[PDB]
Amino acid sequence: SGFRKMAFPSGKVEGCMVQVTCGTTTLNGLWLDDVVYCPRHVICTSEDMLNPNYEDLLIRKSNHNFLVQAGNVQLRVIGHSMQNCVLKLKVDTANPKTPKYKFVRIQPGQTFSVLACYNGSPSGVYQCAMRPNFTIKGSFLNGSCGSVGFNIDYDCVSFCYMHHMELPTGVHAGTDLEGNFYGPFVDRQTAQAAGTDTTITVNVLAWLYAAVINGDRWFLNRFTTTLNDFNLVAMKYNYEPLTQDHVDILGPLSAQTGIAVLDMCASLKELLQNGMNGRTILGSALLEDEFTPFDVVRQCSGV
Amino acid sequence: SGFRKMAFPSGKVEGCMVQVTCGTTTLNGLWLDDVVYCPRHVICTSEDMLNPNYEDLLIRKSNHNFLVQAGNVQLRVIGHSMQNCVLKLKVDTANPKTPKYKFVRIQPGQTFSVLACYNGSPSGVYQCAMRPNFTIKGSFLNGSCGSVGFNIDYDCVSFCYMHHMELPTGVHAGTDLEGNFYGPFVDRQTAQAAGTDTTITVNVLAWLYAAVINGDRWFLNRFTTTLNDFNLVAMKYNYEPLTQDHVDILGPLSAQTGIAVLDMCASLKELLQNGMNGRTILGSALLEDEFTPFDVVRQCSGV
Ligand SMILES: *[C@H](O)[C@H](C[C@@H]1CCNC1=O)NC(=O)[C@H](CC(C)C)NC(=O)OCc1cccc(C(F)(F)F)c1
Ligand SMILES: *[C@H](O)[C@H](C[C@@H]1CCNC1=O)NC(=O)[C@H](CC(C)C)NC(=O)OCc1cccc(C(F)(F)F)c1
Ligand code: NA
Ligand code: NA
Repeated sequence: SGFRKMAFPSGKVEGCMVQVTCGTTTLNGLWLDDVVYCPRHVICTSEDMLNPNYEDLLIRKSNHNFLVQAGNVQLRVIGHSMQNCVLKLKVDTANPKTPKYKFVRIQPGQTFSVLACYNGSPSGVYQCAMRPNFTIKGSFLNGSCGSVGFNIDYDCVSFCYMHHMELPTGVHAGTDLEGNFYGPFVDRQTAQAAGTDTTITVNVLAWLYAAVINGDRWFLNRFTTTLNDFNLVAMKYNYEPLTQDHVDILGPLSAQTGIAVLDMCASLKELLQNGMNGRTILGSALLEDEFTPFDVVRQCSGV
Repeated sequence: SGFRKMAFPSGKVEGCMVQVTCGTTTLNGLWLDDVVYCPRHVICTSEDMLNPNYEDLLIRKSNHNFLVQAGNVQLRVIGHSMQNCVLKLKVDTANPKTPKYKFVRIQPGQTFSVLACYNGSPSGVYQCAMRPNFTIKGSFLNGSCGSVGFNIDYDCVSFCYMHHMELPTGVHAGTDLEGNFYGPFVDRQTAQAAGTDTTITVNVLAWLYAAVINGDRWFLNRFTTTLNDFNLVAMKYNYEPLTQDHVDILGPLSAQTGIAVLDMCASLKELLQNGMNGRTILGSALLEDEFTPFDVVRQCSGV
């Protein structure tokens, strides 16, 4: 037993990380087959980054302006193109460590592992949730751009995120691997703000089920509520509305615990109104919303 | 910026995980050069596990009783020996993916990454701190024994933990890679309890420095205190005493922030007496003690 925020093992992605240099800018790239993917802002300069025309910038580049390094071995670039906000550098060697992979775009409320990298070298792994406002709460320093987010399913890596920037509030923004931003953001140094966020209700309920499975029961009660009455409380506390689909996805956890979803919703209602009164749930004194039902089932089915 | 609990990239350890089967018991082993290390309780049966004599149990085994599998490829065992609570199975192939490594024993208050594995296959990575009472707060199901904990330093893996069991409170216990338990525990199914725990004061202070570096300042104040006066408050709240060595290790963080350690200690004193009053620090509503000064410097020096 135990419930811990847990990343996927990063080995399959570590074998894909390279370093991409253009001019005096160095960041990370993702080397799959004979193509390296990286943020297109690597071709910007200190003065371009205010409002650059990337099509003009790329037309003025040649293959020899791109220094790619897989460890010590330099990779020769034989072509370059832009796909939305990602640059694709064709190289003369197919990555022999290329895993089975997909490029997927994820939904707000879903989680993924981030492999934070600097100079093409992995440094750390951690879990992120895509917030309703399309930001993530990461840990990224200068040099981390091109770090990717991913999930793994039966040795197939589904890449869903490439890191591009930090917003003024300290949260992070990036693209899918097609180069399309998550959220209403652009890859330039301007005044950008994330919209207001909300709490991911189905995830909070999944985590309360994780808590029960691990022996935290103090917040339970004999009451049940209705879906419409719960969504009234959700609106007041800036929680997302609970849908019948969410109730269905929580079915397995409700079955394992014998606690109906609308039974657990009554507990959440009371936690929102009364707080915790000095107690904790799974080691937290706040309601946690960054664990999906899948994340919980992954760790709690055996218990 | 940002501060996130972060594991080391797990690739170097993934390449060392195998599956070890003896009888009807399957767990994980660590394959380094031509030796596989795993918990010796793999040679126990359902009735042996109450109070087994492991020396007798191993004398009655032969090499062919041990099924080792590195993925699909079965590894042939050519020798077996016991070192304290770990079994060493000699195999006829040196692991070609063996990293540079050390076996180190860690101290209470220090952290490490855990690569949770089942059937020799890695499933997740997360950070743990060795508690003062020599337990860890992990996430381990049946089949996870033989999963290891490690730190990485310049492509050298320092292995410090192998998982053996779960205590009645749900926390976890294991050995170093020499087979010596952390804490006053034994590898059999009996009545074992962890002693009382305490809070790791130097780690809480390191995390408060991380908070300041990331823009959380609401808990700061103009006051400073003395080391002896702070340790009086530490005793009352079940915190470990602060030593001058701890003050010295926090030197870099105090320099980066301009906040003396005894200045930060006054803030902790007030947090312990007054609580947070509905506010959070780095996304937590509790004082976090599982980040070492090293962990903080790793993520916060660039900010
Ligand atoms: C790419 O490595 C970098 C990643 C940033 C740096 C700090 N944290 C991150 O996530 N991305 C950028 O620097 C990005 C580039 C423009 C889109 C062209 N701009 C950006 O994030 O500016 C915001 C910012 C905030 C704090 C610190 C920095 C600094 F590190 F660049 F100084 C930048
Ligand atoms: C080895 O894979 C296993 C790891 C345990 C199982 C559940 N969580 C863990 O960390 N270790 C044992 O099963 C261990 C073996 C003895 C030392 C010989 N015994 C043990 O942990 O018993 C406690 C326990 C608690 C909850 C659930 C179990 C169960 F999974 F075995 F049923 C065991
Ligand atoms: Na209820
Ligand atoms: Na102070």
